[PDB]
Amino acid sequence: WDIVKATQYGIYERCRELVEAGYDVRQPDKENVTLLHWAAINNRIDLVKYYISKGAIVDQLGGDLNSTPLHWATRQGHLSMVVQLMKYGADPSLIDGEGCSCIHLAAQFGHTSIVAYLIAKGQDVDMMDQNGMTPLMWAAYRTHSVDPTRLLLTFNVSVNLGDKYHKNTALHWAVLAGNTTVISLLLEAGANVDAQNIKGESALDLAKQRKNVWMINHLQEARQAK
Amino acid sequence: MTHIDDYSTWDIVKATQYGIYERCRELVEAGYDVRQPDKENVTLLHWAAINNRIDLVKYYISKGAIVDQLGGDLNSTPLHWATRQGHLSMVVQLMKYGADPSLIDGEGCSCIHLAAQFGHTSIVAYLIAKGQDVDMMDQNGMTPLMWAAYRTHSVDPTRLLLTFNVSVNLGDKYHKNTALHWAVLAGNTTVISLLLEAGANVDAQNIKGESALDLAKQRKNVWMINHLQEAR
Amino acid sequence: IDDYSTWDIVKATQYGIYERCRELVEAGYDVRQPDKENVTLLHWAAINNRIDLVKYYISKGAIVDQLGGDLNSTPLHWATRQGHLSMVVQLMKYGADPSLIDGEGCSCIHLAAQFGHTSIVAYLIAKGQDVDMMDQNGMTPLMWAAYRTHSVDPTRLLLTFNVSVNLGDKYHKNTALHWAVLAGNTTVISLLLEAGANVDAQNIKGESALDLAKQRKNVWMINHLQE
Amino acid sequence: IDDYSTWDIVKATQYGIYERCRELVEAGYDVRQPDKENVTLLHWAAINNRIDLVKYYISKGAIVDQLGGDLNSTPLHWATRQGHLSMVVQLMKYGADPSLIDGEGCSCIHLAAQFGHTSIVAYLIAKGQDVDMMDQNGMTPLMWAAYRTHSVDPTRLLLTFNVSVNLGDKYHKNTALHWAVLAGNTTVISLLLEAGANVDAQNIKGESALDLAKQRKNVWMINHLQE
Amino acid sequence: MTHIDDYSTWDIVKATQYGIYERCRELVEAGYDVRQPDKENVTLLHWAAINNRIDLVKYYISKGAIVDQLGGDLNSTPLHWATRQGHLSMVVQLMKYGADPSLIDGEGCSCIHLAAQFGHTSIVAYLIAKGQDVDMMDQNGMTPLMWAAYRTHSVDPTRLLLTFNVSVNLGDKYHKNTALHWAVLAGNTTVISLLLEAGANVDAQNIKGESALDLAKQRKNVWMINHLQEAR
Amino acid sequence: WDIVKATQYGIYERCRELVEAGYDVRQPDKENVTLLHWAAINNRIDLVKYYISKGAIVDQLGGDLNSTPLHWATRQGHLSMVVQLMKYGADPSLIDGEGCSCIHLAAQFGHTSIVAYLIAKGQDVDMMDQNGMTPLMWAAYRTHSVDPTRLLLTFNVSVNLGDKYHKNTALHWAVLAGNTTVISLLLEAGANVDAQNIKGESALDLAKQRKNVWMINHLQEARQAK
Repeated sequence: WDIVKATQYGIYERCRELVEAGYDVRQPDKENVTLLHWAAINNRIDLVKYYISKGAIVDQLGGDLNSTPLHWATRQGHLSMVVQLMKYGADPSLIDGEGCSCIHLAAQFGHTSIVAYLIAKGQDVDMMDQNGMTPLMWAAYRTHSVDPTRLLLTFNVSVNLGDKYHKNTALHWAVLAGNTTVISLLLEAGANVDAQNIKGESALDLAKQRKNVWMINHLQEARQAK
Repeated sequence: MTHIDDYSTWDIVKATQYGIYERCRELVEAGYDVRQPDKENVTLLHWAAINNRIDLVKYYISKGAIVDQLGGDLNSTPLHWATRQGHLSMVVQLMKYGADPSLIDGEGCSCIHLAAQFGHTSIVAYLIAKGQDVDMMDQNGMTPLMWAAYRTHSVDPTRLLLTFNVSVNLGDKYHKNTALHWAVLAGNTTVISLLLEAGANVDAQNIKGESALDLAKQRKNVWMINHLQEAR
Repeated sequence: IDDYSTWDIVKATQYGIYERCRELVEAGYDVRQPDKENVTLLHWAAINNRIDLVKYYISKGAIVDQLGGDLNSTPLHWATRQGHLSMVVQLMKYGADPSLIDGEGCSCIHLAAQFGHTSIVAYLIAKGQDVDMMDQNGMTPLMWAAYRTHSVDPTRLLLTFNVSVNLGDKYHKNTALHWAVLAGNTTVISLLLEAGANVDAQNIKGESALDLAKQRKNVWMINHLQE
Repeated sequence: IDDYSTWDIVKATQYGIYERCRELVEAGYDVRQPDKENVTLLHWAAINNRIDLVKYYISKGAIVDQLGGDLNSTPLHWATRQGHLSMVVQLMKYGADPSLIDGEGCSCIHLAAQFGHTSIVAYLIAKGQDVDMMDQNGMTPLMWAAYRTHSVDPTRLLLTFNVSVNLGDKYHKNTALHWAVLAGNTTVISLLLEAGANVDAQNIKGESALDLAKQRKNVWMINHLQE
Repeated sequence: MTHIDDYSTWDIVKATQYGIYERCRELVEAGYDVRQPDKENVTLLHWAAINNRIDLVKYYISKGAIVDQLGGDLNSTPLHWATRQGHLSMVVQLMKYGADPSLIDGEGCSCIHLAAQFGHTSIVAYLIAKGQDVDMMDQNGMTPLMWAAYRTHSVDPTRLLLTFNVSVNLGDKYHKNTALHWAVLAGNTTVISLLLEAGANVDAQNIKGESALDLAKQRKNVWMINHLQEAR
Repeated sequence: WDIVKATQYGIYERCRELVEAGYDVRQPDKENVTLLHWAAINNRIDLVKYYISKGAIVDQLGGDLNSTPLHWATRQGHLSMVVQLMKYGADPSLIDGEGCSCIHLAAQFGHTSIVAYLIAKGQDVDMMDQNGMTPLMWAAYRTHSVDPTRLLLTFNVSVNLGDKYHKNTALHWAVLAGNTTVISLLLEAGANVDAQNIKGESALDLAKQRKNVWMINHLQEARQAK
């Protein structure tokens, strides 16, 4: 196959053949994606080492959303690839076309093991992406599961931060997404039920709007406990 | 939060296992010593950890619980239990309180070895990120790679371990069996494939002069015999 | 959460899903019918602070002081234990008798005292309850708090209601001061001493309070009780 | 901290340094003497929950209901505002009259109501205070809570004490429901409605409650009041 | 916590400046709009920030306060005020809430420039650590180094700035005066010494063809004249 | 002077002269201290760059307490030197002879600006040193000032952790040191007044032992608020 397909499919020998034949590892395709992006998103550990040894730019931006290879690996959820790229100096704090850094991508796609690894390596657990969203907010809005929310709360995130543009706290986002699993976790961690967003709505107002009695009762009870 | 059972009759151990915070706090308030282990010598902290009760773990510790208290049949710490069970958040929490993942359980294993043998890949990565030696040899002379090779018939955690800077050809302190030998002995074809690709020396001999190949032949496993043969 | 509109009456009651509870009772569920554990809907409503369900269930014939649970307690006993003041007030406003006794010989004031529910202790006493009222254990509200609450209140409150400090229970015949010591409650010790507690008073076992402090070897105690 | 053994009587009182306070009063400081702000030591002791100093100062001649501060209030008014139940109980146990009025026409129950102090509201009512008692503003405990407390209580509690929901103050002649709306208190609105509040009742200005909801354009309100 | 004054008569602004949490919460509870600015168009958030009232800042934000609301005579944000005053903890807190340090105040300056001109070295370092460009030119055409050279007659923050990868010979967008020129114009001998040691081009001319030396001579400052002369 | 003194006194030209003359920059002195340690502790920025360019080992352990040059700079409180060494790859998490990493050294000596820089660069705010102490505990025990305690609390540290060996929380340590300034900050941040250390003493027990009425009242009041 062509080098791109060989990379995507992980045919090591074939890639090494074309490269030695003269192919430039920095040569992007039509959509401006580099071989390292394809290797990263497909978890081709050996190919990543090889291409980088051949001069591949580790954090080269590419794709319709100007993302780095590590951004792609994080989205796909390849823990081993995240480790590998970071070993070669990939910077997880870099921002992609959607305004997200690796920690936000890990949180919105529920890749709990990657969230843990990134935090253990120094990533700011309260980091706001360019959309004004923190990892906790993304988890509350996108992951209807105990993790990664539980993990993030264990790392002691700021539970009551409101996103930069809508001032929606993680609790606001959980109510808006009908994420009941996360609501309980947030309330137990001290989420402020009366904090108001830019429209003057508290998470409780949102619960009532949604007409969810279980939510209304829990939020009211949390207030009484606060 | 919501009372869905009559806990006024539940004993401390049961309320801990089920995570009934309020009932545990009550019994401790009544005068129960959080350091008092049950018949099996298990502490409330062990029960809370293996059941992933994060809030209770913090409460018990504030009340006097010994963080790395050894207990149970296997003489292990609450962190060892949390690791075996695979509760990443509990591992994170206990380590925050100072629980030491390098401690040895009653079977000679530290946390990284337990995580490896029970295939808890995310915990293996977290522990390494926190400073644990990827090549740490336990008291059985086994490294995490060896444990994965002998007990995890799957791609991970072997692939993750190999991704870090692991020494593929180390032999265990006693038998001098490499990860490759253990894979053969376990009939773990999945890992054998990963090790060979990683450069495992097919001719490495243990103290019996046996190489990984010699063990494959002795087992008469055609699959293994040819794979290693082609590998070399 | 996962569609509470299909939850059984007991669960709907516990979580306060009013309309689901009304719907099921109207459809035929008797509000007096106990569950497997022998607990009535009123018990579950009271402990979960479901004021609305409490009014509704009682209006349906629910027995207010119906005894239930392993400890044979009334819904009020349950509300008192959890520290729900508004519920204690509501139940009582419906004929709930706080003087009743549970499977432990304790009344509401004793329960409110041993669980540190100060606001309830104050309400019950203002409603009539005797500050020195003893349970079937000879224990007084002061003895309980001194023995179970490591904090200024309810103790300090009780002392305000001019309670007799040197009274002793029946069986063991211990003073609030003896219990405080056994519980290692130095906060209470201070309050009792300033209240004129008898540091030499002996229990029905010979122990003279300070004696227990000695047996406990607690430095703080031995010194303050001595002084 | 920085040697409280040298602090003046007012500061020692505020921080509860008992021995320093006793020392200074015995040395000649009159406990009735007000400070620059015209506040007495009893006021400072009450608001800072200094139960011990309260007993001591009163035993020294301190005037219990002495009016002080810009708002001309008594020590009990201060305790009530801060929500110190044990203090309210203690003061009253010394002749403190909760029915007195401060520089705003408010009594203790009105203060406890507007500041959301449920446990105190319950105590005062059980001690005699009239649930419908109106202040020099014609405001009732229900109107205040409905207007100042965005929570189930004290409102829900008051409703339990069978308070008249359709009563209106003097001046403005507003119902607890009108105030609740103006305050944007949807939690209270619900409680009042279920209590049988008059959604059509008009104020001394013509406003018919729902009217204000319309003027407020609040979607939630307009719908629930309508229904 | 301890009531040491009668706050029942204090207005929201005063209680904010003094950090009387309970009294502020009360007034807001009574119906005060936290977004309502005073006569000078200053918001309660500005007052809380410049007075280092961390707890109030969080409370006001939860109540609806606009984090980067511009206000005051100089049309600045609460973060700008906190930066000018030099409250590192408040800068940290506001940035956690999303306050943007790159925003411009009514005098064309961003936070890094304010920190530099008022000599708040710790804040300069924190902002750079958080991603602010050490060479960021404000709307007056001034970099942090230039501001330090023109306004801080001290070793820091110039030494710290020079420690990062700052471009010593950039000229301001309008006058083309380098940090060296500004130091001369300010008679800041302390900084002149630091710049020369750092490699500042003594012959760099501004748009008037004047070099740092030319300005020293025009000022007839013997000290400066000889120092720069010996430097070149 | 000799090269050591020239380094300590910052005589650049003189050091460069001796080095070019043949002196090995890795040559330690009697106490096993390297030229980089002397340059670091004396804030000699230029000399640090120079010695590293000549092969100096950045994190070389030295001195009676086996510390790195960055450890020395942190102790002395040189923010510029901390920045410089970290720029050259110095690892602040390394442990010195006393079991401390840079963040603990920064906290115990009250170097607030360095604590902030280290955290901004990824250091774990709850990091326990080998003595079982966190930065917050060291600040509570050693710094009788608002900072760095206030700063640490802003970064959302775990307020109730007990040290590994004595189980003393930051609040216990503050009481033991008679650090009233810090006590108020900790209580406001939710410090647990009843948490017990290994001897079964709560911070309140310690306050009573100390016979400090101001402390006793504040801790008791905090309990009532909790």
